[PDB]
Formats: sequence, structure tokens, C-alpha cells
Amino acid sequence: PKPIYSYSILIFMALKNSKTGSLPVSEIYNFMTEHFPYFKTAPDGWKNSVRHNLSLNKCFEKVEGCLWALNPAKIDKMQEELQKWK
Ligand SMILES: [K+]
Repeated sequence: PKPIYSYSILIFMALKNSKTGSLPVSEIYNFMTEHFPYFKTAPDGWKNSVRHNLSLNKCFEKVEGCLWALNPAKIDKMQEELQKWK
């Protein structure tokens, strides 16, 4: 049962559910496997898809196993994208 969601939306859920708005890459996996059981048995490559969407989407920024944080300037746009698909 694939989630009716994009990878950027799923990453946005994991990061906005963080108290600091930032998580390491391993925590994003744990969030997706916990809240969406499809990824527990999904074929390999979705973990690589998460790292691609982190680098490609401007909403996620690398802080300087690192951490990925939400860009406050892109939260309103990603939120509106979240609501459309809820
Ligand atoms: K990025």
C-alpha cells in the first residue's frame, strides 16, 4: 500500500514533527517506517530517494550523519502542499 504522498511531503512531515525542525537522515527513515508501514517492506531505493529529495528540494537545508533542517522561508509553501494531499 504505497502512500498517497510525495517524498518531499513525507520528509516535510518528519522534520516538522521534530522539536527543532531538524533531524538526521536516520530519523527520517524511522519516521517514515513508523507512520507509513509501506516502507518497512518497500523495495530498496526509497532511502536513496529520500537523500535525493533532501538535496534537490530547497525546503530542506543542510546544517553545518548530519542534520537536515526546514527552511523557514519555504514552510508556508510546503504546508499548503501538505494540506492539498491530506
Ligand atoms: K537542498
